[PDB]
Amino acid sequence: KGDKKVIQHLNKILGNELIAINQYFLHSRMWNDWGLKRLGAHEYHESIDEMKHADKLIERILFLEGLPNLQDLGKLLIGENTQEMLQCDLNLELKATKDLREAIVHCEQVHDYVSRDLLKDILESEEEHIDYLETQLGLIQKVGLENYLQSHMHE
Amino acid sequence: KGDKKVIQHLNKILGNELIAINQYFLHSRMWNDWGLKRLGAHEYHESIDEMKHADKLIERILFLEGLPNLQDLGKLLIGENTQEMLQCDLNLELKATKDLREAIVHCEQVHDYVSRDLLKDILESEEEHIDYLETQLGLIQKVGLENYLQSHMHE
Amino acid sequence: GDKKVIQHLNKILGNELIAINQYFLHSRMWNDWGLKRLGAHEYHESIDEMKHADKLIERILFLEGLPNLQDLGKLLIGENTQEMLQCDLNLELKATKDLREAIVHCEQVHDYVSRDLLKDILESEEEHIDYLETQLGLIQKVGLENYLQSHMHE
Amino acid sequence: KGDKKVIQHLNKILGNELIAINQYFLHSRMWNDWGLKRLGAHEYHESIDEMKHADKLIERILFLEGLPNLQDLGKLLIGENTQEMLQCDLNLELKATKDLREAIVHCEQVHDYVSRDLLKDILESEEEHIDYLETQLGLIQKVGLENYLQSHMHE
Amino acid sequence: KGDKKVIQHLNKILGNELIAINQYFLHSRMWNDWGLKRLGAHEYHESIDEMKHADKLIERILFLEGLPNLQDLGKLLIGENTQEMLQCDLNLELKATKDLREAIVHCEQVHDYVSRDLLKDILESEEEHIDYLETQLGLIQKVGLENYLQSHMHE
Amino acid sequence: GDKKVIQHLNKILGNELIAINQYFLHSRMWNDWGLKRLGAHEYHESIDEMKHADKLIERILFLEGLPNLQDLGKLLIGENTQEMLQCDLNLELKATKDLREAIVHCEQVHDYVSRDLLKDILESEEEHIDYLETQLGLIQKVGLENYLQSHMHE
Amino acid sequence: KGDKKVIQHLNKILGNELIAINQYFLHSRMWNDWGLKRLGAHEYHESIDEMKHADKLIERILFLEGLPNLQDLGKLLIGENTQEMLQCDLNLELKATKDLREAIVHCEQVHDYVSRDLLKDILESEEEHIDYLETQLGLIQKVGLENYLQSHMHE
Ligand code: HEM
Ligand code: HEM
Ligand code: HEM
Ligand SMILES: [Fe+2]
Ligand SMILES: [Fe+2]
Ligand SMILES: [Fe+2]
Ligand SMILES: [Fe+2]
Ligand SMILES: [Fe+2]
Ligand SMILES: [Fe+2]
Ligand SMILES: [Fe+2]
Ligand SMILES: [Fe+2]
Ligand SMILES: [Fe+2]
Ligand SMILES: [Fe+2]
Ligand SMILES: [Fe+2]
Ligand SMILES: [Fe+2]
Ligand SMILES: [Fe+2]
Ligand SMILES: [Fe+2]
Ligand SMILES: [Fe+2]
Ligand SMILES: [Fe+2]
Ligand SMILES: [Fe+2]
Ligand SMILES: [Fe+2]
Ligand SMILES: [Fe+2]
Ligand SMILES: [Fe+2]
Ligand SMILES: [Fe+2]
Ligand SMILES: [Fe+2]
Ligand SMILES: [Fe+2]
Ligand SMILES: [Fe+2]
Ligand SMILES: [Fe+2]
Ligand SMILES: [Fe+2]
Ligand SMILES: [Fe+2]
Ligand SMILES: [Fe+2]
Ligand SMILES: [Fe+2]
Ligand SMILES: [Fe+2]
Ligand SMILES: [K+]
Repeated sequence: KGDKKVIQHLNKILGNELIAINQYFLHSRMWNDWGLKRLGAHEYHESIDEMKHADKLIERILFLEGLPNLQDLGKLLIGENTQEMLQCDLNLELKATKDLREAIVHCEQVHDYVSRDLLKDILESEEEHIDYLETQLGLIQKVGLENYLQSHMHE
Repeated sequence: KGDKKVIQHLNKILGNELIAINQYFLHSRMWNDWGLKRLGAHEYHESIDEMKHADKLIERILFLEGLPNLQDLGKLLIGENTQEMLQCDLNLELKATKDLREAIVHCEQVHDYVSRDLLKDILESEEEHIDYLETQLGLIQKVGLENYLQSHMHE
Repeated sequence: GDKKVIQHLNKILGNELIAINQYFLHSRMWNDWGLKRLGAHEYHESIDEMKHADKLIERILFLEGLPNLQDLGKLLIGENTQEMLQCDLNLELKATKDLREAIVHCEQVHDYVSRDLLKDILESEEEHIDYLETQLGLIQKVGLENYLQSHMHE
Repeated sequence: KGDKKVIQHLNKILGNELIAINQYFLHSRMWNDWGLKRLGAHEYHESIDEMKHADKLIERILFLEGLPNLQDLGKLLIGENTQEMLQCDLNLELKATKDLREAIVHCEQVHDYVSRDLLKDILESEEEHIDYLETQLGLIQKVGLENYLQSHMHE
Repeated sequence: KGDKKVIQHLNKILGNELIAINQYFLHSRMWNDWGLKRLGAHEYHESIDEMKHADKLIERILFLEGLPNLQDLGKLLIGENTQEMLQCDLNLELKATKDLREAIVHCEQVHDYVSRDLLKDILESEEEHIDYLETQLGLIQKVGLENYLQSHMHE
Repeated sequence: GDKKVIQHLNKILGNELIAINQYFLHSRMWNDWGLKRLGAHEYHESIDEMKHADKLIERILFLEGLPNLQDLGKLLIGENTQEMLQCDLNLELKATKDLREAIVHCEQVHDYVSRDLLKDILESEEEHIDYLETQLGLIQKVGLENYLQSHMHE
Repeated sequence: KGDKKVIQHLNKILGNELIAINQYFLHSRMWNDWGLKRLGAHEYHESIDEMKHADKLIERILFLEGLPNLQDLGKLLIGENTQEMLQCDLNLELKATKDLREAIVHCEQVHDYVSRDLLKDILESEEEHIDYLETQLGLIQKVGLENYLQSHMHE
């Protein structure tokens, strides 16, 4: 039996994963639909990463005797072109990261160091997502948008 | 976009790494030159470890949007014989480790748990290095210097 | 070892030290920017100079000198790809100039084994210079954006 | 032995092979030098094709008890940028093809059907070179000079 | 950008390579045509050697920002029988080797050590060519002409 | 072939021939004492010099001179391992000095291929010198008995 | 402690091995230099065999507590053409064989049966050398000098 405020945080984090999963899945398919297959494939793997984050959160919530909340789906940020799509993912990650850090503070406070550890490993992974996303946005500026999309057409 | 003092702490640690890379590479080659090829190889391994520490710090700094400092090289503690060389390496590692604990404190205070994780990984490895060095100096007292060196002539 | 040979060899060593750190930082800068093929090529240049330094350090010790790894000259760090290449080029041209003077001096005291070491390093520095001048040249011919594009993925 | 006029024709064709060898090898090496390595390698291949054409003409001429002329080297057409280099190669090929068709007419007239066959193989291969070259000058127009060159940087 | 006088020397060494390629290639095929195929294969290999020296010289000239001269072809020294053919190659190598020594001296004088090194490699191979050729001429004296040729009929 | 270059090559060859016998005797002296690792290493030095000799012999003949395997100068034979190592070191320092002078002469008459050969030999002699000095330094640092002990078994 | 006179016999045999090693090495390289490579390969094998005999004599002498003499080198018999070379080698082997028989008597006389055995093996090998050398001299008479040298040009 875990602490109630930590379980609530785990659920908040899980809520954030549920959004990211659907948002990235849809963006991946949007990119695939437009023949930008490489963007589509990379986004798809981002989506699978969030699905695994979720899975670990769900196991942890149950082990601590909480109820995993898969019912509440927050606001998807869907873009209409590849540059908005990248910025929408990036805004979602920055929000996920704020929430991860407050959850980690809470775990530390009540000595739930195993939850803390799970949260730190997700955070490292969201920081990599941010890195990738900011880099793509930078590349579009350095190589020009048309060139960037050309380079992400074929796998 | 990370904290200014965290970046500065990472640059400090990076500075300690750069020192260790040069001191250890030089010690390693001095040992090879003397035909103490086992001590040379091991010291070469330590040098490569510190090169890999530097790499990871540089990448973290760049990602947090700081400027990695590879320009400032502190004082190399260069020994004149194997007992001095080991003790000089031990002195540098004890100093790197003190700096690493202070950097970790700050990362925790400002919620940069990914930087902290990197620093902890680096601290764990510096503590192995200290173990290696204290062990050697102890072996010199237990088996005698001439035996110690003889046992480290041939790889 | 002629004391002046050792001094030339420590001077080359000091150039190697600057190139190592300059190229390693430039490599990581390009990786950070997502230009991984430039990043990887530059990392490979950094490694070559680490190897030159190693051989310089072995030869100096053999001739009974003290390798200087304490003094680190000025890094030329660029802030965009063209400037980073030009910095790399400017460092190589300086390095190549010292190597030549060191080779003259080795010949004059008959340290022919030091001459051969340094001529091997020089050959590798001319290769580096060729790579650098070629990338500049290619930026002019294909355009900066296309050049960067073709160095994004490995 | 061979008809004297046929041997002269075979030598004129060899003469054209020797220009092309040298012109194509210099251009290959110019392209490599500029880091256009895909162009370089393809032009090197074209050079080698012509070395093999020379080799067969030399063998045939000696078999017909004629004297192969490798002393007279005509005018190399060297360009100073890639569009000029391709146009120079194409001008040379159109010249070579015209000489080939006239050597073949003459072989037919004097019943030297084996030399005709060798000449026809060479002609088929020059026709492939012409196609390669016209196609490249065409792609320059369709994809733009810069994009064309970009796509022939790396092998 | 290399030394004007160095580039002019490299072009003179190139001129010598271009003469040797054609001369040895013709000699090779004359020997093949006569059924002396071992002599023919060996001379072909010498030909290939020279082509490879040419390629090296061309790359270096282009790297020193010079203009390689494949336009001028000096005088082929062509023999009528195996003894004259070997002697003509030998005459040509000795001239080549004299030019090599002069160019090396010049590279040394202006500190182009990488060009000197290229030219020394070529020189070592030309001295191997001279050794080969002198040895054959000696063997023709020791074993008699007819025996020499008989031993070079089949590969 | 230039006559003074040929006489310089024959002089290098005379040094190689001394080195071969001295090193081979030293090797078998060490094997006979049961210091087999020293013996094996000395044997490998001996073979190196046999290969140096072979190479000089071919060059001398190509240049149309007469190789001299008739004159065999003074072997430096030690009586214990320190002294045997020091004799070899004194022979290498002599050899190296003659090498430098021959190389000077080859350069002055433009025999660059002979110079290349001599410079490869020299590089190898300087490696032999580094092995030798290094073993002598190791006797001082680990003790003569320890050093011998670590060179008993292969 | 070996018998002083056996050790002096052993050193005389070793003296002969050292002359043979140098004489055959040089004749081998003279054959290679002349392009007579099969003669040269075989002579080289002979020189190697004498190097092995010298090796075994050295070990024996040192085991018997004697001083091996590698300082004194007797007269090389060097020839100027292939017939002289072989006859020179033959004169050196007959001289070696006479000294070997005398050492074997001495060994037997003082009961050093292991030395006699080492020398017996050496003798059998010198007799094989003699067979090879007289056989080649015979062959020159039967097939002619020029045919003989022709058959020994290529390996
Ligand atoms: C005196 C300065 C240095 C010397 C002498 C030196 C020498 C070397 C050598 C010999 C190697 C292995 C080369 C090989 O693959 O054969 C190496 C590897 C490496 N170095 Fe350095 N180095 C120096 C400085 C640095 C610095 C400043 C960095 C900065 C991060 C660095 C990062 C690396 C990395 C990432 C590797 C590859 C390690 C691996 O094997 O995974 N080195 N260094
Ligand atoms: C008469 C003029 C020439 C003739 C007849 C000729 C003939 C040949 C032939 C038959 C080959 C082998 C082709 C194969 O792969 O089957 C060859 C290869 C080659 N040629 Fe030429 N060649 C000539 C001139 C040149 C010139 C002027 C160059 C200047 C660089 C050159 C450079 C080369 C090179 C680099 C190769 C590849 C050799 C190797 O790597 O094995 N050739 N040549
Ligand atoms: C005391 C005089 C010498 C002794 C005792 C000696 C002994 C030996 C031995 C034991 C070997 C290894 C043979 C085997 O079993 O394969 C060898 C190889 C060889 N020797 Fe000598 N040798 C002597 C002098 C010479 C001389 C004067 C030369 C002239 C160059 C020479 C040239 C060679 C060469 C080229 C090899 C083959 C090395 C290799 O590539 O492995 N040796 N010698
Ligand atoms: Fe996630
Ligand atoms: Fe909380
Ligand atoms: Fe994420
Ligand atoms: Fe990408
Ligand atoms: Fe497509
Ligand atoms: Fe470290
Ligand atoms: Fe702090
Ligand atoms: Fe450390
Ligand atoms: Fe370098
Ligand atoms: Fe100087
Ligand atoms: Fe460089
Ligand atoms: Fe053709
Ligand atoms: Fe006609
Ligand atoms: Fe063609
Ligand atoms: Fe193409
Ligand atoms: Fe590239
Ligand atoms: Fe050549
Ligand atoms: Fe000149
Ligand atoms: Fe040649
Ligand atoms: Fe036949
Ligand atoms: Fe030697
Ligand atoms: Fe001299
Ligand atoms: Fe040596
Ligand atoms: Fe050892
Ligand atoms: Fe034992
Ligand atoms: Fe023998
Ligand atoms: Fe007797
Ligand atoms: Fe024998
Ligand atoms: Fe035979
Ligand atoms: Fe042959
Ligand atoms: K493009």
